Amino acid sequence: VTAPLPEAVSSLSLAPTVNALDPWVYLNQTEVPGGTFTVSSATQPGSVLLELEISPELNLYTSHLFRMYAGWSGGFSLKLLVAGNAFSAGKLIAAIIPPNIEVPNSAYLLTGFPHEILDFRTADSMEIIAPDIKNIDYHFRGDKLGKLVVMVYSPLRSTSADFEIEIKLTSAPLPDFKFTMLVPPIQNNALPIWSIPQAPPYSMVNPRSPLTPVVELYINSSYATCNHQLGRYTIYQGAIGNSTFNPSGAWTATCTAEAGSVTGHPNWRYALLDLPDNPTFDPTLPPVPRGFCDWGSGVKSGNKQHLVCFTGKKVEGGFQDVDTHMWDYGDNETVGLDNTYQRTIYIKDPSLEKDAQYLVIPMGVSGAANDDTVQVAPNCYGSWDYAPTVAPPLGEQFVWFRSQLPASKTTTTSGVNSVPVNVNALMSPDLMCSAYASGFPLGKVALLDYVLFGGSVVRQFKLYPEGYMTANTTGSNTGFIIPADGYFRFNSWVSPSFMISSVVDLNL
Amino acid sequence: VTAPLPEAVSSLSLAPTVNALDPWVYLNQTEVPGGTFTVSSATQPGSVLLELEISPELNLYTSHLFRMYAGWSGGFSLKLLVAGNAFSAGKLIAAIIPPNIEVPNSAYLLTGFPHEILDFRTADSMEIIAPDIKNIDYHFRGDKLGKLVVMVYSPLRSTSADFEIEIKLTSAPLPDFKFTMLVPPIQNNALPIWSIPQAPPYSMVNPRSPLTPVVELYINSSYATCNHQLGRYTIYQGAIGNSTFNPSGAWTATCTAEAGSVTGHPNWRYALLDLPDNPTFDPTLPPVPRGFCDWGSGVKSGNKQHLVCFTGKKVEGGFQDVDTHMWDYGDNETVGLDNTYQRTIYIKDPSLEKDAQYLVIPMGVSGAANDDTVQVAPNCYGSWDYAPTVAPPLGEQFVWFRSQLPASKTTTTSGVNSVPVNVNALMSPDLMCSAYASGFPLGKVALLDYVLFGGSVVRQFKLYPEGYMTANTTGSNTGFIIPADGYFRFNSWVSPSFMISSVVDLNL
Amino acid sequence: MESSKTEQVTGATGITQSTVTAPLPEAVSSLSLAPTVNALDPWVYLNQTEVPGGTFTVSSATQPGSVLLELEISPELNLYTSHLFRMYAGWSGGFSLKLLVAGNAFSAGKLIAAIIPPNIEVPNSAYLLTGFPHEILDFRTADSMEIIAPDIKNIDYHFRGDKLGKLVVMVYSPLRSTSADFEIEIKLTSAPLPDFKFTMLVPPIQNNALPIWSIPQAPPYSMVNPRSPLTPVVELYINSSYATCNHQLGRYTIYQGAIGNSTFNPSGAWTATCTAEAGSVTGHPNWRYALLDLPDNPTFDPTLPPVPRGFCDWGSGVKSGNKQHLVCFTGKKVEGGFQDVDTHMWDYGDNETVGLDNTYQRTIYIKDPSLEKDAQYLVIPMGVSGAANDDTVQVAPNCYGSWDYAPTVAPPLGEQFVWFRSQLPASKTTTTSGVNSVPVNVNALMSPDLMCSAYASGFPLGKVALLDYVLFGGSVVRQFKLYPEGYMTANTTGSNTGFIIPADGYFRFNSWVSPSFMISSVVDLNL
Repeated sequence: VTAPLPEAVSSLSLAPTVNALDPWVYLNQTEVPGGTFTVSSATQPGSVLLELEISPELNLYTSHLFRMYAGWSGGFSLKLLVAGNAFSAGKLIAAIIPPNIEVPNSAYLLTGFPHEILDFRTADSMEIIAPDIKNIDYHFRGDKLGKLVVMVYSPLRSTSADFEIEIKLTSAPLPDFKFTMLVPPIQNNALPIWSIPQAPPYSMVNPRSPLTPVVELYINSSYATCNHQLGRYTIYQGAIGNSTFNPSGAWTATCTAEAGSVTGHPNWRYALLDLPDNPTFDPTLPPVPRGFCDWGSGVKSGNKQHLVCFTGKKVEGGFQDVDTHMWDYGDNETVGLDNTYQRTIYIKDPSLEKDAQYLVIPMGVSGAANDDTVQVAPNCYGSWDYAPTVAPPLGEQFVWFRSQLPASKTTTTSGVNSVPVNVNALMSPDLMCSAYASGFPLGKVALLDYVLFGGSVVRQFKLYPEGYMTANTTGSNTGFIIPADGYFRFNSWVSPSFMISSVVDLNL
Repeated sequence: VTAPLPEAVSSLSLAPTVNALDPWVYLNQTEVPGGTFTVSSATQPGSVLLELEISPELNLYTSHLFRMYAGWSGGFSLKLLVAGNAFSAGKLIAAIIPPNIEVPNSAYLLTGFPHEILDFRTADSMEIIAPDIKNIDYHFRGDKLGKLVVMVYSPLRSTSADFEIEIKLTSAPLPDFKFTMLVPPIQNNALPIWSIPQAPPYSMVNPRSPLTPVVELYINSSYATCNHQLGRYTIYQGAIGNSTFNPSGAWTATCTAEAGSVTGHPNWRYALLDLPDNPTFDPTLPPVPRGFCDWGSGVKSGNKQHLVCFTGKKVEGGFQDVDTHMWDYGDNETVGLDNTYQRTIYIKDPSLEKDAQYLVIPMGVSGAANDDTVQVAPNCYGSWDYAPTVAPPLGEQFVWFRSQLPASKTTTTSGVNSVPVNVNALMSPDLMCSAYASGFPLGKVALLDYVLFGGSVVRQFKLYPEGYMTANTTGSNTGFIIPADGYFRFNSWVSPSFMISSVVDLNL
Repeated sequence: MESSKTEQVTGATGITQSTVTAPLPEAVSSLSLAPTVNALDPWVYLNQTEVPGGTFTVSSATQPGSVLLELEISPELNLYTSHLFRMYAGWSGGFSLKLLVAGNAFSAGKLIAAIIPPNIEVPNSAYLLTGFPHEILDFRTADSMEIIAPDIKNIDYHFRGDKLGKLVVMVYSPLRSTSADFEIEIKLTSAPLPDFKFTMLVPPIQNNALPIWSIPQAPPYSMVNPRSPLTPVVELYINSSYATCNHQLGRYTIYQGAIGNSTFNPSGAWTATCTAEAGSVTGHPNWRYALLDLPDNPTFDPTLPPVPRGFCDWGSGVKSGNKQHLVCFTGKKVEGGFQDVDTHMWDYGDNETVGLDNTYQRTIYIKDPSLEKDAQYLVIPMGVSGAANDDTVQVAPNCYGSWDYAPTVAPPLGEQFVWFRSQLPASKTTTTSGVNSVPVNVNALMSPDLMCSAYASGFPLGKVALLDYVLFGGSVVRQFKLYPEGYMTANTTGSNTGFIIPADGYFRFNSWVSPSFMISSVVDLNL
């Protein structure tokens, strides 16, 4: 139980230099970065709660020092802090997986590896030593490493009313741990602490509707999944799908008139979007210009709902008599050419001259459209890289950046009368800016504090590396809104299974 | 000779814990952050070329380690590297100033302090021991420290080649250096390295003209000063003047359209801009909406110069009858209000009602306007801490972010016709985003590389903490342009009077 | 770490644990540079006393990462060393701090305490707090934890004004329990360690804050109302609507005394004079302009206040042409005094223009058709007339310029202000006197009489005063918090705009608490 697998001390005889650590980092324990997780009666047996590579990143002092070195060798001593209670009983399993071996799928295969069983009522203060299984006399960064795995063995049950149990891990290098090679401190390790400069949300741009400031943060019950293409960013990859780092700059686009039309009470003329970055229109590149609108207007109701936009005919060094018309994606009454994110569109123009360039500024929606229709985005098909659809873990809801879009009216028959609507974006580039500097620990999620009334009120959100925020809510409702005073603050790294202690009541 | 002042070894009897260093840190020199400067025959006599506090910030490794500790004690060993040649006649002096002693302004007096003298022709490196002068057991953050001062002892009189000589420093702690009292590694000091993202300029927003992508970088020998109020950001105060971090969100504004008029061949009516951030219009706060517009039509023109904006009537839900009209700041007849960047504005709309809300979108410019007129912003008066006018050091020129503004035309009586024009911005918030995460060392400037053709062409700029970039030029031109392919790269920290080695020759 | 002791609870359904820990070793100064080393009474080392601002409550709502307690290691921790320190110039040595936890075997959660060295920022997350030397408790078994807090310094002994280390306490894991109203209570006690010493006896007159503040038993009705002299204070008041105060007369602060335009003699300074400058403004009657005289600011510079010291801040309204006005005595100045003193209507600045409508300046209205040119006149604010009510008088006119006026203040969320009311008599006239005022009430944030005693005994740095208000011979007691900025707040749960509290008086001092402290007593406004 103390030592599932023996730890073999290396002599470091091949290292050009052996760099010793401060004697005092060996003596005191610190919390493991990302070593916190929670167990609930709803957790299913055989589900992985925590997965850690035995690495200098298990401790924040060695994690900070590791930015300065090229090699390392040695194991760690872990200690388990359990906030249990007198009524609940369960059981956990912790195992060591040697490098180059796949992690099992079920608890009963996990027992094949060196392991040991934890019982919730006796687990507190248990000590486990995690050895490092090494090939060379010492490690170079980028090698494959063994890892510790914690899994539910017997589900949590309670005689009285059920309580959650929160687990913490603390660690310290084992006396044989050592570094080597002393390189400049800009290495690729993720820093144990992330510093976020203060920037209120309303100071951030709304990627899915520029020119309208973020009014407030938003949580809705109905919005269970996101399939957007513009507000998607990722720390590992940057802009995803059709996103851009300058939403306002890429908002405007142009299109060329096309032969033909379709049926409608007025006339529905064709157009074809220009693709400066896809001149040949090959299947492997985006069908539409980067940063263009992705609002949806009905699955098939081309006539009930309409997108609206400024449009003007091309002229040397400018455009002429820009005015507001209706438009929409695809030719309608089709699977791949209706409500689809592709380059074919139609415009509500009585007289559209063939093979002429035209402006297209998405502006706002009109007709019977409402915010619910707007959020659903047109579907994407093909081989080009489009942002995957995402959903929050069960029991959590998305947090959106909300913007309000003014309506547009007209006495003259300019062509349209837009309808006021609200716009939501799941992420904004400004918040991600800081993260690129400091990477995320592998497979870990950032827990952020959002404090509003000068410390009086604090909300807790989880920011995933895929680029969305979630909140744990006892209630689920459509109209809940958080103010935008701002001041995000970083709290700690948590396992993706972690459940936020602070709860937001939405039905009330 | 190398140790004019001996080092006193503290017993550290009052330190709760004594934390040792990795022994290999003592045996390796590294460059001193911000220890680079140049000297030439144009250097003024008696000026201090360099002034460094003796602290853990002199070495890359101790600077990174110091973030983990609360106190320190010990001195440093320094080396000077001179890049002169056989024609460089002159001498240099380096001295050690104890705390609370004022630095004199004559090399003759510096010989009183413990010093060392070197010749500009030396190809080796001169070494000097910089001890830790203190009357306390060890140092906390924020104490008064001894300094190293470098000054010209005998001036450069050869004046045959007349080229700049570049000086660098390297350092390593002395064997008696120690730390104390481990703490979590989070501090508010500037990091010695400023890894910048890979974003090219064309993916950055133009503060003075959103909706138009940045198309190139621009140098013009005529623009000797900048008085803008929008693209102004500083490292130590964030947004300055009337600037904002979401220029697109704050582009639009509203006015009330009060009574009155002014003389003109058409009829122009007055209006007052709404000030949500300054509801009561006190003199201490800005007199215009945050980040609205500072294009500066012209010094005195009613029939030749005009700005054109989209405007519409305020109604429930939104705005009605949005179309392009002329407008301008203040009234042309009187001084101090003609072009003054304040509340009162023209509107060219005969059918403009009384005390009714209206929408404004600066859009473009019309008339006889050109690039030069747009470049100069309206004057600012009052006591609302506006952004001051700035100029580059002699021999350097600004580098601007340049964007193209399409013209809007009309074949009917819509009213206005704009003309093509180009808009320049001093700085973009996107570049400054990462700078705030990694602050600037006090009293230093960042030297940046600009890589264009996969490394075949590299330019060098200086980014001042006041928020502008400059380049070293020799020719004389008014239309030099640079591609926006991008990939800014960080080189090092240099003194504000550093002379860049790479020269942009404008005659090509 | 040093030792641990376990005991069985009565009934044998759990245990309690007492521990002694020294997370950071103590370095004992040799005191070789001290001219004299002065010892303490040996019985002072054996007497644990409660630490000022050393109490807080943990409930299920409290979240980890919020700093519940933060104290400097200094002689101010102990009641007797604080009193002794006034006789000495320097000190040296650490303290033993004891955490007392009222836990139970059928709860859950953890607690963390850490020592912060000088000149280090305090983080806001339990994750980072584990970087410091620390200790962790569990609510199921925690009874008392003793911390040997060291005295971290780089000098032989301390003088007044140095930077000192701190103790910080935070929730490590949230509290849980079957009952929804269970909560843990935490308290701190301290005593100097055996190596603590003083040095260099000096006469006992220092600027420190006395550990105990003695409040005279003068009742509120014996105190003056800064914003309405000549009318005694009649009761204390709480209003839910009044969420902020922008007054400039009843403003006093512990450090720099009077604030904005306030004065220590409100009755004396209640009078002012004007010059009756030319010009006029429209109206059904005829209104006149006058410029207030500024004896303290003879040259009208923007640095100094633009109105007479402690003059008047009623507040008439954002716009009131023929609805609301201020009424005052007025009389033309003659040799030896003034003649024909009678009531007239007046207001601040002009009406239409902004920045002068409701603001502090020399310009004021006069309701005098026969106002002689460039002649001095007397002004006694009296009261209000027209459609004015309590709300209009409550909101004072705005302040502009750079004359370091009194900033607007608001209470912490969940708390409400406590005011001093006063019935302003109404003035009626039957003949052609000219004006007719109406009854109205005036509120003041604070009275100089209460703050007068506090100046003698300053507040400990970073602490507020918790006061007891005894009314019916001790049977009924109310709790208020007195902030250094000069206002009182109470904890409320209901919602009412007319809550009244008698003015029997007898203010009493309870203890020093943190600004974020939550009052145990609650005032129900619905009753």
